[PDB]
Amino acid sequence: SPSKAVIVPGNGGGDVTTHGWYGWVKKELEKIPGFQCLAKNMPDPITARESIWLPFMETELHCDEKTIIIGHSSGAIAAMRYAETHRVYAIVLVSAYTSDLGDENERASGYFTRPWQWEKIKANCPYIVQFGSTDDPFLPWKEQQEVADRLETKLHKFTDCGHFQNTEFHELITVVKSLLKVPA
Repeated sequence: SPSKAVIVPGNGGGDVTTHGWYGWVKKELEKIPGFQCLAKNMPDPITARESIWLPFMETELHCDEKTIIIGHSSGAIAAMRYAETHRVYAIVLVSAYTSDLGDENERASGYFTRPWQWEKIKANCPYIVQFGSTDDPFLPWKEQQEVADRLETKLHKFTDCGHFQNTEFHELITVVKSLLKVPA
């Protein structure tokens, strides 16, 4: 049974408490009595190196078999790579993709150096929800669709959310509360 949520943000130097919807989602989830949504500024925030983010997820964010991991952009990539070798209660991917997009800073992360272990992810995480938008200025839909197909995600496909940089995200709250089994 899930005990907490963790937000792994996108790359970049924005404070996790105010960038996009992270702080709003944390505050909304923590309205549930006793429920923690961990969201911390990441080490190596610009390059988002796998060798730094994945240990941080294990040691400092305590991501385990009772954790719902909410990963956005680089954090979605990290959550997928994390789940190749870690049991995770559930993963909500926001703006997920599969390759370095030809960008050197994506490449520098190290997430895109070897094949995706899709079957291992699915065995380690039976509950994978995905948000994506066809007007994402950074991601081609093909890459978001590849994630949805390879991981058999519950796909919430939008047309007008871009890279999900807005400040509120009620659809995500509903998803997370469903995963927590909060009754209506």
